[PDB]
Amino acid sequence: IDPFEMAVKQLERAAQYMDISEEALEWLKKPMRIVEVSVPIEMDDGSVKVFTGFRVQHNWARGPTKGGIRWHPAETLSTVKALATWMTWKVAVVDLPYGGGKGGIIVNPKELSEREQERLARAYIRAVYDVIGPWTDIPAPDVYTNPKIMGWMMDEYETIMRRKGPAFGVITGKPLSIGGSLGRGTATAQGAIFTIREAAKALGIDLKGKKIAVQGYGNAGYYTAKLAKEQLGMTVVAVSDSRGGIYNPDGLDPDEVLKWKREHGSVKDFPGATNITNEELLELEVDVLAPAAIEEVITEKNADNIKAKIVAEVANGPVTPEADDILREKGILQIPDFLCNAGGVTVSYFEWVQNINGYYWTEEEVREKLDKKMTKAFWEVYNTHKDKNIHMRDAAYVVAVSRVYQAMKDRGWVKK
Ligand SMILES: NC(=O)c1ccc[n+]([C@@H]2O[C@H](COP(=O)([O-])OP(=O)(O)OC[C@H]3O[C@@H](n4cnc5c(N)ncnc54)[C@H](OP(=O)(O)O)[C@@H]3O)[C@@H](O)[C@H]2O)c1
Repeated sequence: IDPFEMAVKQLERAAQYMDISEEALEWLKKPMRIVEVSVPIEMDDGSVKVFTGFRVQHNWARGPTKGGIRWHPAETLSTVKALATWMTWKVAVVDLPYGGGKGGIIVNPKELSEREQERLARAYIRAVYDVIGPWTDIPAPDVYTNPKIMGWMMDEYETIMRRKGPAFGVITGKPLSIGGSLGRGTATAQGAIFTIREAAKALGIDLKGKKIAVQGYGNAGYYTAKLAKEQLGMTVVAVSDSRGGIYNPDGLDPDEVLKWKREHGSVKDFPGATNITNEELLELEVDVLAPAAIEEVITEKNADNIKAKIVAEVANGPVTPEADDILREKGILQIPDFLCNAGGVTVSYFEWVQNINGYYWTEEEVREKLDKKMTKAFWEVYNTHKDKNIHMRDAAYVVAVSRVYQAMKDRGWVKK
């Protein structure tokens, strides 16, 4: 209830800033397809247990739906619907020929063995084959899913389809040995770095030697901090895990920080540096701020203390709308959540193109194409933000929903 209602409220807020017909808004409120299936597997003890799987294709006007799969024991149908709703305009803003999709299974993979995980993935594919495909619905990695599981899923889809078409293209995020694409690990970070560089160029500020404060030191956060450090010439000054944050004015090299975290389970007490909580970490005076951690991290309470000129929210909605408004009134250029982390879905689209075309690119071509796509999308959103004189999230939403609306009108779905 809560996630889908939040998503539809955000869609209404975005739509009231532009001229969109009521019928189109009502159509976009309801996802096109919802598939709730029972996924049965045989456990290692011999018993047969059935889980509940959801596959929501929110829209496919612009093209085949693209959406991730989450294996976590809490999400429900409404959560998957809201995430597919987000995926729709996340692929729309990047100007991809994709619709919005999402997948999930109510399951806790912590206690599932490797054989059990493989059986669950294969049975999920067997259940949802009738509504997925290379040209209809492309699954993507998400929470608690890895390239191994979706290599298994692609194998099952190939077995069912009898190798009639491009099986490798049914699912993305696959291992490089079987249908994989270069740059998948660094996709989100690369997209975020491209967006930060474009925002800096828009603001006319040089990034040579500037300061970046990154909250959240996961895979995406670490790669963002590193890619900033070398590519942007930026001085990394803040990285935080779930335990605490690390500060040093002179600069941090993410490699040894990651080694320390892997050695002792956390980055706490890094040599030659001070320990600061994430709450005061968001209060640093830097040039770039990157929240790459738990969502709704910047709230209305601490929004007044934010001083970074450019903030790029890698995480999914880590800034509350009120805090977003307070950052807007402070002259702070803020990259939308679904535009900053769109590198992952853009690289997944590139992987799908490689699979369907039968031609595999090098990391150089993938990086160049991701750079071009990010630049074009960001500057389209930036021009919209100046033209309509509304916040950057709303500009990105307007661009994405306008693209989806135009796709619907061209297909004849909506006559208004
Ligand atoms: N075939 C393949 O290519 C393949 C297969 C398997 C794995 N992999 C790779 O192996 C990795 C698996 O690990 P992961 O991606 O799950 O790592 P992660 O989520 O970034 O974090 C590692 C673990 O630490 C916890 N954690 C959460 N937030 C954290 C933070 N800020 N700092 C430190 N720890 C935190 C997480 O559990 P909680 O959040 O619940 O505390 C998680 O289980 C993947 O990134 C994937 O690329 C690849």
